Amino acid sequence: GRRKKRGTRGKGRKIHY
RNA sequence: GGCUCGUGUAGCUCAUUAGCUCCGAGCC
Repeated sequence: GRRKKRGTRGKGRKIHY
């Protein structure tokens, strides 16, 4: 919720803050 | 193009930290 909230960049590219 | 990769104080679900989109190194 209220946070970076992203995970992947749209193709399993992930986000890892 | 296209994929992987990756916080980019880049968006949506804003409670939920992952799942989709953006695009740079790489080949060219």
